Amino acid sequence: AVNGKGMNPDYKAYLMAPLKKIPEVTNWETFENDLRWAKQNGFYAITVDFWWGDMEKNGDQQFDFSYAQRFAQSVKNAGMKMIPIISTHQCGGNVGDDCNVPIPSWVWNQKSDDSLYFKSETGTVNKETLNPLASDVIRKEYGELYTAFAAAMKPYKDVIAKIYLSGGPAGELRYPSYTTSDGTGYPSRGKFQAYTEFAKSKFRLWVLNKYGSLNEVNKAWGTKLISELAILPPSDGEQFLMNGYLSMYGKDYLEWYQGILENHTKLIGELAHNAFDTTFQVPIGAKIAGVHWQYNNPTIPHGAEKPAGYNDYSHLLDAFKSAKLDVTFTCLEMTDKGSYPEYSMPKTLVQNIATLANEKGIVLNGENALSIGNEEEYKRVAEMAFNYNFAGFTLLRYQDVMYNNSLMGKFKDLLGVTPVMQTIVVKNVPTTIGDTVYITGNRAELGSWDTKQYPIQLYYDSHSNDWRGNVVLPAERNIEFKAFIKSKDGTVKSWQTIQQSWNPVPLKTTSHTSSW
Ligand SMILES: OC[C@H]1O[C@H](O[C@H]2[C@H](O)[C@@H](O)[C@@H](O)O[C@@H]2CO)[C@H](O)[C@@H](O)[C@@H]1O
Ligand SMILES: OC[C@H]1O[C@H](O[C@H]2[C@H](O)[C@@H](O)[C@@H](O)O[C@@H]2CO)[C@H](O)[C@@H](O)[C@@H]1O
Ligand SMILES: OC[C@H]1O[C@H](O[C@H]2[C@H](O)[C@@H](O)[C@@H](O)O[C@@H]2CO)[C@H](O)[C@@H](O)[C@@H]1O
Ligand SMILES: OC[C@H]1O[C@H](O[C@H]2[C@H](O)[C@@H](O)[C@@H](O)O[C@@H]2CO)[C@H](O)[C@@H](O)[C@@H]1O
Ligand SMILES: [Ca+2]
Repeated sequence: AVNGKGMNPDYKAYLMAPLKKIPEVTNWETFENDLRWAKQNGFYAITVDFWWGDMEKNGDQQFDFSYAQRFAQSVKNAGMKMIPIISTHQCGGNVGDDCNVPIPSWVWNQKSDDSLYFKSETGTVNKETLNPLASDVIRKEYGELYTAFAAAMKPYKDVIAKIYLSGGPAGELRYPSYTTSDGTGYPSRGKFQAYTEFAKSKFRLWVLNKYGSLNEVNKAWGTKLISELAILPPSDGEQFLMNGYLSMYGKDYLEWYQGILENHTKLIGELAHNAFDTTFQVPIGAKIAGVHWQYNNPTIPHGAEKPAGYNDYSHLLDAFKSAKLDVTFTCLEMTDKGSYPEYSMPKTLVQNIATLANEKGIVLNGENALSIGNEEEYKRVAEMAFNYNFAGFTLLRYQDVMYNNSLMGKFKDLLGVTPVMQTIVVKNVPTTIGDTVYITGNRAELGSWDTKQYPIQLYYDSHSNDWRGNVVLPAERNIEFKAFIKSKDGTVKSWQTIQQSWNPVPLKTTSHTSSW
């Protein structure tokens, strides 16, 4: 893995449940058998959306957790674990959605203004989720939902491995900047989503709070605004993305815009911890979308990310660390293209996010963005997951592998692995002053024969004069590997004589000793 390390010893594979309720897909008996099958193939738990639209449909405080309880009961029967997603967003309208579950219709009547929803540059209204700007409503509604959910699911605390919060559309912390109705669907540029009167007034107040008066604003932005009412979001999103973002005004606008999502992260994180920490004592997470298109567009750099709310990932992740939430990046199975017209750079994006997450010490999880129908994609996922320290991978979605034995078998082999610590020992290595010994092998957990970025470092044992190290390997999988010497300058000086193998790696910790 990166930095001479190996895969994450806590790695676990998860499976996404269908978007619809199980009884709308199959029966509970078959579902339970499917879970036993998933477990046999390396899956630790199943993640599942519990829709706000289902749990508090009739009215405020009129809860119904009967489906969640019945679902948990079957997970318990199958001897599996589950990861509930408290989905306070609408099901339907997003890529892959095969459902129709809007959030409670009554929630929209708690306000007379336009503080609750989103409005784009061109006026498109979006109601897939509550606008994070309305923190007072979010505090009340999510607070009540989380606490009621916690009380009703207490009897199943033993089958809950983690809890996911929904930070926005599709359960991701972002703005609904790419939708069909707004004409911003992939691979188009996104449109900013802060044009409701409430949003305009909030940005205005934020600007005035920062500088104090209009004169100080004009002096900081180098503008000549005639009055406070002239302080507004970008009138032309495209021109803003072309060069307006480089100005002092642009930096402030994007700081505020992304700032709303950061404050939202801290709010829901606090509500969730206060509601679940004592009862469940399990990790809590949130998701960030992989907006990979228009990444390297020369005319509008990061033209899809900025409108989605992603301007500074480092600053964004600091909000997660502060709120004590683990992060999940929802797009790992893709490769870079970076050509007109998509200017898509998914892999580079994943690498950047993973690097930042590891530096900050934030637990990182991943998912595939679209259904995988080919083994080649599993390999891509494996390379990223096992070389960038991911603690977990969630496969979208249920049916893809449950009804395809060959695919399920390939997932078991490549991703449904149980990590086990093993000791690798290499003797008679002709190292000289300044050399370091590494190992690399055929599988992704071994760096896939890469000697540049992914090799695993070994340590010299001055007492027995050999090189050794405790490395995390995939139990019960066949591996081939070789040790090699790396000079002080970084060049590969020589390789181990014979290629080593472990067929397969044992499930119990032991050691593999070989000679140069
Ligand atoms: O709030 C001030 C001003 O902001 C916007 O104009 C920006 C523009 O969006 C940027 O791309 C760049 O050109 O700087 C401008 C301000 O100097 C709004 O379009 C405008 O209505 C508003 O007054
Ligand atoms: O927020 C939903 C979803 O959006 C993006 O998925 C893209 C996908 O990568 C493209 O290949 C194409 O299908 O358009 C989709 C958007 O509608 C993000 O990549 C993903 O992380 C996110 O879950
Ligand atoms: O069941 C989880 C989640 O799935 C869908 O959103 C996905 C999207 O399809 C993929 O790109 C994935 O990688 O990221 C998103 C979140 O995991 C549904 O649209 C969403 O409502 C649902 O919660
Ligand atoms: O390119 C991947 C390749 O890596 C290893 O081959 C080494 C070989 O072991 C060395 O003796 C020397 O020839 O450099 C090669 C790298 O090009 C693996 O042994 C091999 O199986 C694998 O395909
Ligand atoms: Ca309520």
